[PDB]
Order: sequence, then C-alpha cells, then structure tokens
Amino acid sequence: VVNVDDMLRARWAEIQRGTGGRLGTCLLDSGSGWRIGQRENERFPMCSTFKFVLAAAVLQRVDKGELRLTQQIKIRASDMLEHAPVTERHVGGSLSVAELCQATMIHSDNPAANLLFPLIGDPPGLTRFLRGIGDTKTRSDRLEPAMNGFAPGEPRDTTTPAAMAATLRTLLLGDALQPASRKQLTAWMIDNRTGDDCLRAGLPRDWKIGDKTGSNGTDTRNDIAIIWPPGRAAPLLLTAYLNGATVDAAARDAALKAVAEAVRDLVG
Repeated sequence: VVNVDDMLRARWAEIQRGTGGRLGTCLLDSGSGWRIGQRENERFPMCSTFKFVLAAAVLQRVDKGELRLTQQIKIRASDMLEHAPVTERHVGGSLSVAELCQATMIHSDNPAANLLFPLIGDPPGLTRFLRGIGDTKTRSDRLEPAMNGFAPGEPRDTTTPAAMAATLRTLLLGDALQPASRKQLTAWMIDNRTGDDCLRAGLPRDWKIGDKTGSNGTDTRNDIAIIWPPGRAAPLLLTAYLNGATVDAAARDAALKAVAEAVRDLVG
C-alpha cells in the first residue's frame, strides 16, 4: 500500500504542480541520517540563503583567531542597497562584525553581507570555505544584488537541496565550527525575523525552528531550516527551494508553508 514516504513525496509533487516551476526539497534526519527529497540533486539559485554560509565562513575565521567579532566595519553611503534594516540606520558610522552577521542572518541585511564578504575572501573565498567543509556543489560567485540573477542552466550562486541540507548538518551539528560558533549561528537562525510566512507557518508553536529565507521578488522563494520536533532525539534539517514559480508572492510563501505542513503531518 501507500506508505508515509509515498505520501510525503506526493505532497511535495502536488505543491510543485500547483506553483509551476521547480520545487526542490530535502529532509535530513540528523539522528539517523535518513534522507528524502524532491529534485534534491538539482541546482537552484540560493538568493539570501547564501547568508547562512557566509556567516558560518566568518565564524570559521573567528574560530582560528584570524578575525575579531568586535572589529568595527565602516558603513558608507555607497554601501547602501534596498533592503538594509540594520545597516541603513548606521550610514556614516560603524558596526561590529558580530552585529553585521546578526543583521545579515535575522534581517537578511544586504549591505551587511556585502561588508562581510571581503573578510572571508569574497565569493571565491566563500566557495573555498564550502569545499573545505565537504560541500562539493554549493558555489558563491557574486555579491548582492547581482547574485540573485538566474536562468535555467546558470551555475553561479547555486546550491542543491541535498547539498544544503548536508551543509546545515555539518555547520550546526558537526565539528566544522567550534562550540561557541555553532551555538551563535544556531541562535541567529532561531531569532530570524524574515520567515514568519514560510516553513515556520506550517509548524506547531512548540517546535523549535531556526531558518534563513531567500527570494528574488518575482518567481523564487527559498527557506532552509533546522527543526526540533518535541522530544525527538535529534533535529531535522529541511531545505526548500522554489524557482520559476508562476503563482504570486503570497502563494510562493504558502507553498513553503505547505512543505513544512507535510513534514509536520507525516514525520512528526
């Protein structure tokens, strides 16, 4: 008969049939290593989900004593871009590296990410960081806002659902980062302010979740998360990348809500 894995795959297929485009997902149990997904090895544009790996790259340098979290970085008028909830309030002044990391994580602050990039070697350095932690697929090539560009076959600034789930697991739960850095990165994801209508909207209030969103404003909506169902021995990693959707922005968010509802209903 139809099993729970079948029902999960069918739900993700139905969501994709409704949105148009491609929906890539990966659910990874960090306790057992069990994994299931849709289009999990296909390339998707990251949009702001790259900021998770950028903050991790910054913390890796902190772990080696090569960067100070308290280093003050000047914020200049020429650094400004559209969505800058923290940095736009500090033009002409400065913010610490830790404050920029927080801003790019929890508010998706675009100038904050651009200001952190050179501290880890720019997009080539971020790609080297990813290879160094065992991610062979994800790649960073451009700064904001140009990194959002994507067309079928465009390789730049992409990940796969399964690679990003493994990278969540490595960075949040493995030993690529020192304990203080794993805790700090996890706390930023739990404090995210931009994902209330995405995966979080499909989970009960008692499930702890950290997440990082991305969007291009026209057809792509992504969300990547670490999720603790109450009482479970280990968290789940869940990646969801919706690209080329022909439904409107609210329907794109609601598609990610539905991805999480499927995990809630069938896996918890």
